[PDB]
Amino acid sequence: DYVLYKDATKPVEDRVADLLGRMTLAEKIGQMTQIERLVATPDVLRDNFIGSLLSGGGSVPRKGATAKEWQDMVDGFQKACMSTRLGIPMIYGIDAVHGQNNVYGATIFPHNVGLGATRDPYLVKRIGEATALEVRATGIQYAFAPCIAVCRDPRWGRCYESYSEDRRIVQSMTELIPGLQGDVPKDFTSGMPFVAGKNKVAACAKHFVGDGGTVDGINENNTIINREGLMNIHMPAYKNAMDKGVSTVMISYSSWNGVKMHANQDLVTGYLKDTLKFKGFVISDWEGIDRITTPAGSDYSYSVKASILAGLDMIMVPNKYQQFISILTGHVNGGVIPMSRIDDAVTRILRVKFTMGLFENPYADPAMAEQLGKQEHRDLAREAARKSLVLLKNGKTSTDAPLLPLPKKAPKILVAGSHADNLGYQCGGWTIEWQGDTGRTTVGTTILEAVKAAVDPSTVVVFAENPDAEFVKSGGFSYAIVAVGEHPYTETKGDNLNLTIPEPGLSTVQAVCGGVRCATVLISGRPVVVQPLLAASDALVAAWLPGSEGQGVTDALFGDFGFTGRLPRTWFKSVDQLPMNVGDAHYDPLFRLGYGLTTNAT
Ligand SMILES: *[C@@H]1O[C@H](CO)[C@@H](O[C@@H]2O[C@H](CO)[C@@H](O[C@@H]3O[C@H](CO[C@H]4O[C@H](CO)[C@@H](O)[C@H](O)[C@@H]4O[C@@H]4O[C@H](CO)[C@@H](O)[C@H](O)[C@H]4NC(C)=O)[C@@H](O)[C@H](O)[C@@H]3O)[C@H](O)[C@H]2NC(C)=O)[C@H](O[C@H]2O[C@@H](C)[C@@H](O)[C@@H](O)[C@@H]2O)[C@H]1NC(C)=O
Ligand SMILES: *[C@@H]1O[C@H](CO)[C@@H](O[C@@H]2O[C@H](CO)[C@@H](O[C@@H]3O[C@H](CO)[C@@H](O)[C@H](O)[C@@H]3O)[C@H](O)[C@H]2NC(C)=O)[C@H](O)[C@H]1NC(C)=O
Ligand SMILES: *[C@@H]1O[C@H](CO)[C@@H](O)[C@H](O)[C@H]1NC(C)=O
Ligand SMILES: *[C@H]1O[C@H](CO)[C@@H](O)[C@H](O)[C@H]1F
Repeated sequence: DYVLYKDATKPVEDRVADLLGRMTLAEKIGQMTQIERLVATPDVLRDNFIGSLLSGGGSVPRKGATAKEWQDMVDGFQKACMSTRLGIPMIYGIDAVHGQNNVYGATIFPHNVGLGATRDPYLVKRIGEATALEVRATGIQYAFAPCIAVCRDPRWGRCYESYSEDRRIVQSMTELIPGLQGDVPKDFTSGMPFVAGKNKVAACAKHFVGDGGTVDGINENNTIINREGLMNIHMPAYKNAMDKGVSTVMISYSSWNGVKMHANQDLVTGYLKDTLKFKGFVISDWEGIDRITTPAGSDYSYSVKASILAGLDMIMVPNKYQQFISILTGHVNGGVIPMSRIDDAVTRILRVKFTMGLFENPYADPAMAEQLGKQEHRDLAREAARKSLVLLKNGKTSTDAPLLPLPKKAPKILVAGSHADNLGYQCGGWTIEWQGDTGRTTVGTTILEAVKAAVDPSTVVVFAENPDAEFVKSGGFSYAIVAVGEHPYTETKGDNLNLTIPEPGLSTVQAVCGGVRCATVLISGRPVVVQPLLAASDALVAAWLPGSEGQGVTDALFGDFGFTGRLPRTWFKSVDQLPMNVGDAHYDPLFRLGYGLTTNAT
């Protein structure tokens, strides 16, 4: 007879109910499982009724794969899932946090902290639009973004994934969501999930909640603060995500007053679902439930019980799916977890899939392949990079002539530094590899390349990664552009207590600047000790992690556009002042939040 859930002209809620009512326990728990592509097989997917797959940092078909290669991979997995008794399409997720960054050739946009310095939510929205297209260009339909954490301690290795230390700024940047999913209708109810269609992707507000508030910025640690600050600082942005229809929400590895988020039923179910009225689905983080216990995974049985009863709907296993499914099944069979919990979880996952049209368009669109790395997207990225630059100094003294903008026509100029010609460094974490990488790992333009592409034909451009003082003094340079900074990092590998840039760095700047007037470009994912660098430089620009379009940097250095970016964080004088955020008690910043020198286009 007629099958309601397969009828596209029917309301989403009716389709969810109809399908849910035909599912076996195995099929229900299957929808709740998300596995890594590395352990997926047509059989595994079909036999276990897997509801979702993901690609972790660096998890790719093969180095340098094309958009078609990705599309074929995703489609392959989808066909297996479509072959099940109910034919429920799987939703493939990935970390497209500053472009479709795992993919070779994808446009790499500036990381969040930089986007916060632009104070342009519309720009960010546009970035989200370009990003969805490039993700769909690879056949993926779900992006684990935006990370709306409010980093309150720069020592956190994920601070660069935070728009600001000021919730107000982070709230405004939730505009990435409508960019990724598309704008919600005017009638729209806050809390409901939404995705315009096959040319958009499901978004993910992460990490619920207070991930940007761990002590000493220690990742995945404990966030000690009253519900007053929790709700005043780290919660706001989520309410905005609810109003903009964010499809999913990922839970943080961190704890709140000693309680693991992945086990906090009060927050996940009591607040996020019951209070905020979130209707989409709640997903876990990579082995998030394993880490509920300590040692991690030392009681997976407990992990499944706590997490599921806490309110999570989909678990990012992402490897031992057999163990996960076996255990969750046992708990249900034993009454430890009620069918209502399972039904609710499956209701939310299906709601999201139906809403985004997954049942209508389960497969990738070849026509979308060209979206990957499309020049327009790169131009957009270029604009964002330019706008994210924060000029901190532009002259050694009040009477010095401002060094920036530099002249495009000069007899001979020096470009130097470890970061002057290193595309990987310039992109930072979450680029090709999980931890990011060094060198030419994808398509883009380094600062050196951008310089050469900007100067007048007559301007001789010399490159020296680490020239000594004499080399500079004898080179007859008119000026020099020196780029230095942090190395790529992600999550815990990024935790840093001293926050000083690696060498050679300061030394190169001092050597170069000692010999000729210099413009130092600082590449970092957060504010770092900068008095020494400042002392030696004539002009110093905070470029954060620009992305693949380095010309965004030269667009400002040479005056095609004036600097407009403003510090989205507090620049400290010393690390032992930390934490220290705007509105604090002893606020004694080297540069207060909102600071930024300007220039006008020549
Ligand atoms: C402040 O505290 C942080 C850590 O909390 C410290 O930086 C970390 O230092 C760790 C060791 O002390 C280091 O861990 C080791 O890493 C070795 C390999 O490290 C290279 O490769 C990784 C990526 O694979 C990069 O992230 C590293 O930065 C490093 O990269 C090379 O760095 C050199 C020097 O600038 C450069 O010339 C190379 O071109 C560059 N190559 C690459 C890959 O790009 C590994 O073999 C060890 O087993 C061990 O795991 C950890 O990676 C690093 N954290 C990061 C992400 O930077 C700060 O500074 C230290 O930096 C290291 C590199 C070294 O210079 C130390 O002398 C510095 O103290 C701390 N600052 C201070 C003042 O203590
Ligand atoms: C926040 O981070 C701190 C680390 O600074 C966590 O505390 C630390 O916990 C680890 C283990 O959980 C302890 O290390 C050692 O682990 C081995 C494991 O085999 C064990 O054999 C040793 O006896 C020892 O426990 C470490 O001592 C401890 N350090 C601190 C800070 O006291 C803390 O648990 C984290 N908070 C949360 C819940 O996120
Ligand atoms: C120069 O830049 C400032 C701020 O960046 C701006 O307010 C001002 O209008 C600009 N001047 C001109 C003439 O465009
Ligand atoms: C855990 O893993 C997921 C998927 O790779 C990331 O999106 C989270 O930020 C990380 F904490």
